[PDB]
Amino acid sequence: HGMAVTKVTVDGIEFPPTITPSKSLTLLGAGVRGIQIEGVEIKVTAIGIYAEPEVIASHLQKWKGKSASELVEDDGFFKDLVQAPVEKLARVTMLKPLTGAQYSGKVGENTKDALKALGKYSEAEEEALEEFREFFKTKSFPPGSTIFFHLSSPSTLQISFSTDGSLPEEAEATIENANFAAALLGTMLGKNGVSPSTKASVAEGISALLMK
Ligand SMILES: [Cl-]
Ligand SMILES: [Cl-]
Repeated sequence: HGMAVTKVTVDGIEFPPTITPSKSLTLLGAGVRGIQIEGVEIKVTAIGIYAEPEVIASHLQKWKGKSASELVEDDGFFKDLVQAPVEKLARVTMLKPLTGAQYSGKVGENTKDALKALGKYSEAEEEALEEFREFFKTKSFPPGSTIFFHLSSPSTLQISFSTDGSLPEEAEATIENANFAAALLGTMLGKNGVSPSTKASVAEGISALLMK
């Protein structure tokens, strides 16, 4: 379409290249998260990572001139991405049906595991995890349903969702703990083995952005 950007498809799920919830965020990358059941791995969600493009580029200048392949193997790169003081959005679409307990059980344990490794799992983060699971407890997510994790600032995680990929008008639940938010976004980026495919895709998008 010339210089216009169009939808990006991940495993049948269409991701818009930008999302404006009041400024516009660009798709940095998108991949899938699998889960293991007994000896079997299955793909359960598609994850798209969005951020303000000029702003995030200006915070990652030190990474300029590195290819996606190089960036993928610098864990310090993804850490800088998480901690950059920029608005971010993780958009999560179900590939398979999940109850809210099934969804938040594993994502919550990924987040807890990340915090513990950092020495940042204290009473505050434990309460944030409890609030997180509380929110998801009675929800259900058929294929195509979408969860939006919006970090308006690094301090707060706004959660909302829709039965299709459409944008909600407002947050449904908000978790006000910076460490928990960061670690959850970290798992959405795919850090610590959660999603190598999302990590690789975000490294490609950012490598492209830094070159622009
Ligand atoms: Cl599968
Ligand atoms: Cl997910």
